[PDB]
Amino acid sequence: VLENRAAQGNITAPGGARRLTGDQTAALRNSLSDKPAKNIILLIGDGMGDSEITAARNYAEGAGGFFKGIDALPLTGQYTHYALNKKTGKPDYVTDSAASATAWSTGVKTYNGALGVDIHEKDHPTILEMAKAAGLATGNVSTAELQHATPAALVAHVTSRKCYGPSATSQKCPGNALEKGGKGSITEQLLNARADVTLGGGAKTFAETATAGEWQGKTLREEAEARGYQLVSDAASLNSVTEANQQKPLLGLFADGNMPVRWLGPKATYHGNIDKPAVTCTPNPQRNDSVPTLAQMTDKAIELLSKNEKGFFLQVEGASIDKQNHAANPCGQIGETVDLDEAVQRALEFAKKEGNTLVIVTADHAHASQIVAPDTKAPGLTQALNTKDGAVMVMSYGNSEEDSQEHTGSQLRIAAYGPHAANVVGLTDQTDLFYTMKAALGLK
Amino acid sequence: VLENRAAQGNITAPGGARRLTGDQTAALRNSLSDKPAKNIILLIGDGMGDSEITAARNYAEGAGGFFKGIDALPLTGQYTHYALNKKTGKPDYVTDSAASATAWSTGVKTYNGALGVDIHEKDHPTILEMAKAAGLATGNVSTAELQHATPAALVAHVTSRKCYGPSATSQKCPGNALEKGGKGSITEQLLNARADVTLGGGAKTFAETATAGEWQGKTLREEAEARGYQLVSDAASLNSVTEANQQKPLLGLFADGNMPVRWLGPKATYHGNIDKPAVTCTPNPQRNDSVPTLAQMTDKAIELLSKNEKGFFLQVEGASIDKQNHAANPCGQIGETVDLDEAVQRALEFAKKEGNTLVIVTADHAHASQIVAPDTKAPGLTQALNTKDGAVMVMSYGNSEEDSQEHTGSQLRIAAYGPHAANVVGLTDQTDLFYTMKAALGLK
Ligand SMILES: [Zn+2]
Ligand SMILES: [Zn+2]
Ligand SMILES: [Zn+2]
Ligand SMILES: [Zn+2]
Ligand SMILES: [Zn+2]
Ligand SMILES: [Zn+2]
Repeated sequence: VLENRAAQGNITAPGGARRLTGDQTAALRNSLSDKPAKNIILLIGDGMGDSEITAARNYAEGAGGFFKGIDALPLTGQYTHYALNKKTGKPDYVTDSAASATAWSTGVKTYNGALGVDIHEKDHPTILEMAKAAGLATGNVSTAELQHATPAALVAHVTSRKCYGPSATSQKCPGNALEKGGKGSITEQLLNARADVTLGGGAKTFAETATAGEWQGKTLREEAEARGYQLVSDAASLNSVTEANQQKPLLGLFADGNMPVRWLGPKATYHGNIDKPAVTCTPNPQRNDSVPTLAQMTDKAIELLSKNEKGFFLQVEGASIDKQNHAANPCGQIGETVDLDEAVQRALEFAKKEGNTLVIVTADHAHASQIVAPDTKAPGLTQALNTKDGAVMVMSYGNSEEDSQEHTGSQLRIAAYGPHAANVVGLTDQTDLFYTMKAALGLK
Repeated sequence: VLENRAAQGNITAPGGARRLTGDQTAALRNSLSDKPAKNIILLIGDGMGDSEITAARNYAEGAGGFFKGIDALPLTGQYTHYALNKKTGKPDYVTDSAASATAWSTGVKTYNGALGVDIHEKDHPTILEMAKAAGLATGNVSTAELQHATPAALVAHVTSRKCYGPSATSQKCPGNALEKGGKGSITEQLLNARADVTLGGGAKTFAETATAGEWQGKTLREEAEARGYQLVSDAASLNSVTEANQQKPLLGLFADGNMPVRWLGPKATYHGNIDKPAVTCTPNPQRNDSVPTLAQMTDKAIELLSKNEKGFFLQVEGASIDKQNHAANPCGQIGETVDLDEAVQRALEFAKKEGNTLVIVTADHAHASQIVAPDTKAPGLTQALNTKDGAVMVMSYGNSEEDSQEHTGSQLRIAAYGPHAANVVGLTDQTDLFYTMKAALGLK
């Protein structure tokens, strides 16, 4: 249906602000397919609700603008993502990164903090696992440290998202502690899952020594190398990769912790929309040209995984949308949503040429950021920005007196393109997503 | 495809949180129609963003619940609603009730405070006016005072939403003051528009005397009578009406200002989620049993209007969702969202039976309210509630240090059922809505 949702002309004139060219009915009808998908790409913007897409479009593309990727997905709906209270099993209206990530990769709700386990601490398999078993190639890319909840919730079953490596699993997930007869720390289970392509950051946890098993004394990196993993650390090496399979999986660790953000801008402040000058985001001088971009990572991955005839399952995550949104930093937060949009375009481009791919773009939960009037005297942290329209936009963060703005529970946008995309429409639940992908791929 | 979007069973168990029974593809495909709507019902929730639909579902139906009306609409998407700066013609990221209401009834963007006029102050015809011209019956119901921006924007073209009656038009819209050769105040233009069914509050402005014209010296109420209008002021009278047409138009004034809210509850407070006990909303003891409910007014309207063989156009508004959201009062807000759902149900029930009706449910813009974690130490106004899950939900309002919480610019939900509904899917603009309706009805 869509392709061009930018305003038609002069937004001050009748029908100049319109985004529709004509009637969607027929076109939408010719976008609805129930034939099985061969591949699947799920782009997740951590903490990217509707208020985040809007504020990024307004700034990067202007009010009547249109994201060539994020907004170009025809089928749309809103979905629920509430977590559960571990004890009572009552809903916890505001999920975290882990409970939410677990819900779409597992199909079962859980308490906040849990990775790959229901409230009974019982393990369920992720869609990446079911994928690998069926023969498909699997990929996991993100801009966050690979041990972070979102990329991790596909390759690890643990009791606390804080169990990154050996050192922390023995203390917080004693039962998963390798020594204590457990599957191991997040990193260790990641290394076990052995998805074909895995790119992101978090190289520091791989500096830890395994406490038990066949590779004790050896750091996790050494273990990885020992186990047949190709390890790349920058744009160049990643580009040099010619193949990624079970015999030669790819592992890219491009940062100690999280990969750097693209734009730099001052942190929002109290009465900053009034006491302070409007700001304009400038590129981040810290981020080197050696650190790949989410779109480059997303691109290489599709290239390596597309060689598998059975198909592939890929999950991409723009992580720092969340982190900057926590930090109350409009610029880092917007640069990150733009960055994801590029990744989404690379996906959409392939999905279109191929024809049997199903692309889904959504978020794990809503977040703090709100778009308010220029003259707003708000209690939280505000900041004025110079959008592309030449107008000023004021963003507000007013849900935490703490040094971190919190997520929120508002239902949010879920959009998709491809085979079985109709299952994204209307109201649904984060967990239906698991079942939508399992069935589109034809999994068991 | 819809009908039942409630969690299938046990949310703690795999697939129990799912809302989807099966594959939507075909059901959705058999919902896509481009045949002309014979009628149209537009339900508007003032300030009802996604974060508002959620907090009211969580509380009234529980996090795994589903609004029988608001959530039972198959085709969904998000739409923008930015206003325009009057001077520069640049986008104003956060609209108001008027700029927004003008955009969907007229199809052109405008500055904030404007009803039926573009930024040049030029008048444009509304969809109610274009409907009356074509022979269709017209109705405009709302729980706010009829002079309020949303119901007014369909029958009045003015330069400031503040020009309610003769007295303030001479002041703020002197070029609209009847005396100075203008079309008149909002109330006066409403009395001229003469839609078949008009129900709501704002009976106090009808106590004003006309300054010029045929009926000067008389109250606007008296004029309404003189002009052949049926005046009903309570449910008993409303129920008693048997017909409403151009010869016998209906005018229901159920309150001096706004109709009373349905539920009572304490106003959110600073640190209210921690210094205070969770609250439970109670019905409003003040609301007389004689004041109709939005669903009752929506019901009688559809009854009288559906008698026209050409068809009808009806706009229904759940007004106080916005006002309570401004007031930082979760209970009034939610009761009002619940109030509208019942109206939506009445709408869908008719639409489904008839078969040629298009029902659209949305909001004019986003608002302040946020759902936050229960232990949230927020800088604004918080308040903890006892939901239906027996769980506690914390709501925050942190965008204004003033005594009024502000709207927000986040794109929000637009959902529809019926002929031409596919045009609601994807990203669109508030103004596109105008063209979709105009097209659906076959208006010139
Ligand atoms: Zn998250
Ligand atoms: Zn994340
Ligand atoms: Zn977060
Ligand atoms: Zn409004
Ligand atoms: Zn209103
Ligand atoms: Zn308002």
